[PDB]
Amino acid sequence: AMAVKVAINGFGRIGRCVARIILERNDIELVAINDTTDIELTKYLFKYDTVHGEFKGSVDSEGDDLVVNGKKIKVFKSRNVKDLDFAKHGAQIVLECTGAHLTMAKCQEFIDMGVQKVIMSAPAKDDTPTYVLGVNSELYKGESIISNASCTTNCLGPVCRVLQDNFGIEKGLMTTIHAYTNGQSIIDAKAKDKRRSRAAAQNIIPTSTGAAKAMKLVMPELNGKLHGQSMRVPVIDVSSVDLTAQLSRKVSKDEINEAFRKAAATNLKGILMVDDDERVSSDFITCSYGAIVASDLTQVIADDFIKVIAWYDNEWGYSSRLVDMAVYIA
Amino acid sequence: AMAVKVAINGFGRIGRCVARIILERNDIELVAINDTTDIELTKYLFKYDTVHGEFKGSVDSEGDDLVVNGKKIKVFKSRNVKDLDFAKHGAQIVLECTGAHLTMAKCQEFIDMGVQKVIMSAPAKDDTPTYVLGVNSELYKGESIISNASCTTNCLGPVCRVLQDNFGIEKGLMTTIHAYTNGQSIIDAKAKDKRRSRAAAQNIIPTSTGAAKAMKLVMPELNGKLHGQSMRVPVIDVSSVDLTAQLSRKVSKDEINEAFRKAAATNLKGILMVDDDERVSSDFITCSYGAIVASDLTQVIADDFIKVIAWYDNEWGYSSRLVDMAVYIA
Amino acid sequence: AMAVKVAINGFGRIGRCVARIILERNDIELVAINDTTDIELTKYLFKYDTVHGEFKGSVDSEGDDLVVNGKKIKVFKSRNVKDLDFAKHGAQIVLECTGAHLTMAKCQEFIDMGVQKVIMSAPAKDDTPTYVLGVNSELYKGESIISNASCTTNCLGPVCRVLQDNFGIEKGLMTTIHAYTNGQSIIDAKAKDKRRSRAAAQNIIPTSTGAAKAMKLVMPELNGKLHGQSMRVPVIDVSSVDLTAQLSRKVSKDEINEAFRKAAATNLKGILMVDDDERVSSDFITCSYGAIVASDLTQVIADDFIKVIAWYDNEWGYSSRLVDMAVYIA
Amino acid sequence: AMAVKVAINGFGRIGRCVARIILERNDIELVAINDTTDIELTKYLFKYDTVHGEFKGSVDSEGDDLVVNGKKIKVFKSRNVKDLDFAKHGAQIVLECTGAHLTMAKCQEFIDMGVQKVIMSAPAKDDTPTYVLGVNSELYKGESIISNASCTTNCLGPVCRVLQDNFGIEKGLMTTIHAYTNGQSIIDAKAKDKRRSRAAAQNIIPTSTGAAKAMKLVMPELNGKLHGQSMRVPVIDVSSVDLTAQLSRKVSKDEINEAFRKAAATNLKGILMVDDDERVSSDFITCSYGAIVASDLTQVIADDFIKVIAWYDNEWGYSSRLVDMAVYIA
Ligand SMILES: NC(=O)c1ccc[n+]([C@@H]2O[C@H](COP(=O)([O-])OP(=O)(O)OC[C@H]3O[C@@H](n4cnc5c(N)ncnc54)[C@H](OP(=O)(O)O)[C@@H]3O)[C@@H](O)[C@H]2O)c1
Ligand SMILES: NC(=O)c1ccc[n+]([C@@H]2O[C@H](COP(=O)([O-])OP(=O)(O)OC[C@H]3O[C@@H](n4cnc5c(N)ncnc54)[C@H](OP(=O)(O)O)[C@@H]3O)[C@@H](O)[C@H]2O)c1
Ligand SMILES: NC(=O)c1ccc[n+]([C@@H]2O[C@H](COP(=O)([O-])OP(=O)(O)OC[C@H]3O[C@@H](n4cnc5c(N)ncnc54)[C@H](OP(=O)(O)O)[C@@H]3O)[C@@H](O)[C@H]2O)c1
Ligand SMILES: NC(=O)c1ccc[n+]([C@@H]2O[C@H](COP(=O)([O-])OP(=O)(O)OC[C@H]3O[C@@H](n4cnc5c(N)ncnc54)[C@H](OP(=O)(O)O)[C@@H]3O)[C@@H](O)[C@H]2O)c1
Ligand code: NA
Ligand code: NA
Ligand code: NA
Ligand code: NA
Ligand code: NA
Ligand code: NA
Ligand code: NA
Ligand code: NA
Repeated sequence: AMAVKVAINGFGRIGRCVARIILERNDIELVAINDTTDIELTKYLFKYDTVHGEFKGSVDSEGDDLVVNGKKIKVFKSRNVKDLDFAKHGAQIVLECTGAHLTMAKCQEFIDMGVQKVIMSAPAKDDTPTYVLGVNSELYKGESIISNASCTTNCLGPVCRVLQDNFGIEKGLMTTIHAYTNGQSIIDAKAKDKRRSRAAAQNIIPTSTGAAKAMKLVMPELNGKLHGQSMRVPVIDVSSVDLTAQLSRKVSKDEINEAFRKAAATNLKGILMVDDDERVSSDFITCSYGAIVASDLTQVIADDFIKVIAWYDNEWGYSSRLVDMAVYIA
Repeated sequence: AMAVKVAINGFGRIGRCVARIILERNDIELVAINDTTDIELTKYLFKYDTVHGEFKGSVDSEGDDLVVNGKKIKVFKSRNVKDLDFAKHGAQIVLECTGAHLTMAKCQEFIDMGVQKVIMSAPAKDDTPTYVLGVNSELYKGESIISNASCTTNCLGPVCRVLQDNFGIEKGLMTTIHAYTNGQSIIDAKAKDKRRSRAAAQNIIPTSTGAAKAMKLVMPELNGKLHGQSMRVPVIDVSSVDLTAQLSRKVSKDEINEAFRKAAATNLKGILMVDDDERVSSDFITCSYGAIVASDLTQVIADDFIKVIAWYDNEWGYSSRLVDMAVYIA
Repeated sequence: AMAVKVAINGFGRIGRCVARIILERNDIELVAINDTTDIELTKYLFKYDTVHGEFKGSVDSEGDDLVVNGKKIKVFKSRNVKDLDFAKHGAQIVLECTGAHLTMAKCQEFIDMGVQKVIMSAPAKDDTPTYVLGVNSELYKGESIISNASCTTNCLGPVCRVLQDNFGIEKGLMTTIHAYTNGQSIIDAKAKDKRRSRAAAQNIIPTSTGAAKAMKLVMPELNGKLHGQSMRVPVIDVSSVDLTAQLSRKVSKDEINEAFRKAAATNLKGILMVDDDERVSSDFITCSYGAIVASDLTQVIADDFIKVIAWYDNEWGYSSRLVDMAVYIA
Repeated sequence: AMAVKVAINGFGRIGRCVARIILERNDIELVAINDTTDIELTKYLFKYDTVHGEFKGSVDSEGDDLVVNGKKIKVFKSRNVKDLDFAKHGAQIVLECTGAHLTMAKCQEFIDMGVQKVIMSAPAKDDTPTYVLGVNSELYKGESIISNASCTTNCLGPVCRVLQDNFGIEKGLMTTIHAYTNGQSIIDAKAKDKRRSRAAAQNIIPTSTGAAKAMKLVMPELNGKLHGQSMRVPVIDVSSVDLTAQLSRKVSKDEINEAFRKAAATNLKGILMVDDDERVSSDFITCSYGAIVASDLTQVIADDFIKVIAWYDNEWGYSSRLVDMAVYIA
């Protein structure tokens, strides 16, 4: 296969993580980006990163192109999909990382201008088909617009895949302890709701997520069986899924941990891993696994009532899945 | 009743919170403290607090006495209970806030020197009787040495009391998102185990707690039915209990929230309250309630599988219970 | 005097601090506010504050009015000064706390609609007269539009007043270690320049300030003699001025500290104080002094080369000066 | 030259940074360490680092040896220099990183047991000769016990070298904005003085440093001409020197920046660099330069009164100098 050619719409945390990941691999090539910023600021943000460290390599411009380690990348700056002829620079797949385009209606214009496939970097706001690697990726039907779901779906999903396949999930509730993100306020200031208005680096902030209820999209046998919620805490990156569930049969802790290690070695290779070293959140910064189960934190009480704790780099793991998904569907 | 006279052994976060709470009430009087610090540093730490703000009032010394708003308080500085004649300064109850004395054997010397009652500010390391206000305080038998359990027991306990009395708990697992505390490291440095060695203000740190399994001490019907664990996050104070449980019957969200509001108004007055305002952690700094249930975060799936989220000021709520317990047993 | 009636345009950190300060005093009355938020969010942000704690008292609405402890306050929600008939609700002075209106041209519409006086909550972007209490407030000429300068001017200004009056300033450079503020990013994301794009709670961020060069506006004898700069650090509130200067004559540390204590007791009463207790930043949260000189940090080398360190609550001290200035010019 | 063989006494932040730096170079070899920890915790802390990331490579034990990428390193665990036969494992130089041994008297026992040279990882508490690379390293006389001074000396020193050589320093005062370190408290708790007792991740904390006054040890022409102080802020690593000085003649900003760039390219190659990219603190995590002058922050007022801002990774820059110094004196 020729390396699939892709464009990135939206050069934020996910956009720039995706770009770095594409530049480390030989089976995918970045030809264009779009962000509503001047080129001096694009270069600076790409080169220097508080979380993932300095990009090793030259980051130059000339004058509508990023030049990264000598390779030219076209840079657009328009809010309007009309002005983004990504296909004209060779793009086969657009990675949609703006947060602005989460319906087929708003992504169809890319296809109409000659892009073959669009992948949303977030849950769809309509009935756009949703795919998650290792969970329902085997069912892909060649659709030209898909959702890759959320960072949380790409941790919780693989965990559920293993539990459902080995044991059976009767019901479950999930909390995520989640790193703060953009569109949380630095100081108490107006936002879309009360709790999101409060200072993110000095509070525990309850925040809603549809990630659990929406598992029906990628595992329909879990329709009506899972819900959950989030607690935003003062870390800049890395999060955990805390899944509490009732399984269809009696299990032990060891049996659960062994099922995860067996998937880590086979069907979820590269996607789920198991931590036997007692790491903390910062150890998973720039980790490409979507789920890291902390084996020592696995609990079972009264035969069938379990807790599983899985880390995810909400930036780097999800970005790693977006890039895997572009390579998979090409 | 004459105001019960008490001494505080250990003038740390709990010791100093307890002292401030005693100085705001007329039914308890502080006569002595002990801490292995010089008197200049005792005054400074008591007067200024990063979390709970400046003490309003005069904080002076003369020269073995704190003088707080004109009232003289004896200050000892010895690690050894032998040198602490608290009873000689009128103390009826010792609040044991050192972390050093969590067995009847190590507290008996206080009784032997004329103290009437000792209350441990932590779970006992032996079979010392444990009491929690609103949970099993009605069963107190006049024992002269007791444990008031942990900050977590004084949030989770009252929550369980309500769930058990209205609905029946079949089984449950708990996560606490907990503020960092003393004897967590500022930077990666050796501690009693791996995870406790890691920088507390820049990581999510899984940490063990016996608080759930130990609920059998205060609610024996929950023997073998609860376990749980902790995630230390970068907040200086205030924590949450996240309880996931299977109840003995079908319930709704509204029914659970109404049971909490009914206890808040009756048997758990002053102990449990319900938040209907969508507060965040910093809103509960210096809150005297041991449990604040966030009503909007209450979840039920598949009839009987529930999640309840309750805040607690791990410093001020527990300290408020220690002071209530001293007044109650006097 | 009747209590001067004021309106607040812009209900952010400064707007809400100003409002709380007005509600604690009997010589000024708040009749109206404006902020582009729904009334539910206005109430929540006013009631709960991560930094300054819960407002003690009832915060209700009915339905275009905040009702605070029973007193009705009109709430507008328009970006356009055209729609803000503050004078119709009795306002004599508008406190301009939006950041949007820092020229006489943009504030004249308030006067044209019957407001007597406007005070900008920031340095003017034109030649609008600037006044700072204790510095050049004695020179006020009855102007109907003024600037109260910046939080930094209201710390550095009073410090310079004392140094200039006792000793003579030949030249000086200033660094401020400054709390993060709104319009700093939570995560690395595009902003008006490179450094402002970087995560505020995980970096030391050099940031420009005109506060030193602009001292000529309030002390013309310092024209061309001072410049300085800022380092934003991860604290939510409270900052320091670090002034390094060459004085016109030889001085000692004691002589400098005594000059500050003498101004604290006389001409800068309520404005500058001296800390002899070795406090840290969080001790000055909700402090109404514009400058708190840390006496133990005062340095002199080689006769005439000095350093002075002064704290300021960048929110509460400046807000306290805005309210003092409204009362002073009424 | 054979690669000089060294041992590390004290495996904390400096000890472990030094070890990682030694394992990346071919001109120095690590044969032994000492730390009062069990071997499981030594491995974990070496392998995982909140600040500098995961060690790339195998970290094993057998059973009194770290095995790092296949190479055996002896591990002692004794507080007493008596039990540390580093020379028996081939060590020529001991890097003294405990903080416990800062006099010739306390380091002489190493020489007496066959070590050729000891380097203190901190300023000496006696008249032990002090050397700093690029500053007075050319004057080394073969002394077998030296101090490498402090992290701050290894930033401020090189900056002064350039200013003194090009312009002449008449006098100067310095502030450092410094990352928190071990032996600062996580929560308000007793420490050696008042300010060090206060919570390090939620305050700006004034802290004393002898680094400026002590410049006379490495540049005697600066005897009595410099003093300074520190402000600890909530960052886990990386600090800045803010030097304010009066030079012997008139200079411009450009002239100062050009003098630094010229030293960066010649006599201070590898030691001082100049930032022309507007980086923030986290960009210098794991930076080996002892001084990074931020060229855009250089200020001059009234001919001869200057400010210079220089970053340093207080861990990695100093550690890089310790390793350079061991190679230089071998
Ligand atoms: N943990 C995570 O961060 C994470 C993980 C997985 C999924 N996601 C999802 O990924 C998406 C991006 O999140 P993020 O964290 O990368 O946010 P971000 O850092 O704010 O990135 C979004 C970027 O898109 C730009 N943008 C917005 N609308 C645009 C438009 N119409 N045309 C062009 N550029 C536009 C933004 O500029 P402006 O700021 O000026 O609007 C910004 O640079 C969202 O859908 C988010 O939910 C986030
Ligand atoms: N969230 C909370 O903080 C919280 C809540 C509920 C329960 N607790 C429990 O309350 C107790 C105290 O916790 P804390 O957070 O207040 O800790 P802390 O701030 O470290 O306070 C403990 C204090 O006791 C002193 N001390 C220790 N051993 C002593 C002895 N033998 N004699 C005299 N003084 C002694 C310590 O001095 P040294 O530092 O020199 O040893 C320190 O000042 C522990 O049992 C803890 O588990 C904590
Ligand atoms: N340390 C400090 O915070 C400090 C100290 C002294 C001086 N100041 C100055 O005080 C002013 C406010 O600062 P702040 O920290 O309070 O910022 P803030 O919290 O962002 O407050 C500004 C508020 O004004 C609103 N607003 C903006 N433009 C408006 C308009 N045209 N009409 C109505 N409302 C409008 C904003 O809504 P939107 O967010 O939607 O625009 C926001 O609620 C600035 O001039 C600032 O430089 C700040
Ligand atoms: N920014 C920086 O961190 C920095 C920069 C330059 C210079 N330094 C200097 O470098 C030295 C170490 O600082 P650090 O930050 O690495 O501190 P650290 O992380 O606390 O490391 C010190 C280590 O030495 C151990 N230790 C102490 N006394 C010992 C003894 N007698 N024998 C054996 N091991 C002993 C400690 O164990 P215990 O904790 O049990 O005592 C700890 O592991 C100090 O002199 C410091 O001032 C620090
Ligand atoms: Na590539
Ligand atoms: Na927020
Ligand atoms: Na009392
Ligand atoms: Na820790
Ligand atoms: Na009033
Ligand atoms: Na910023
Ligand atoms: Na080596
Ligand atoms: Na400290």
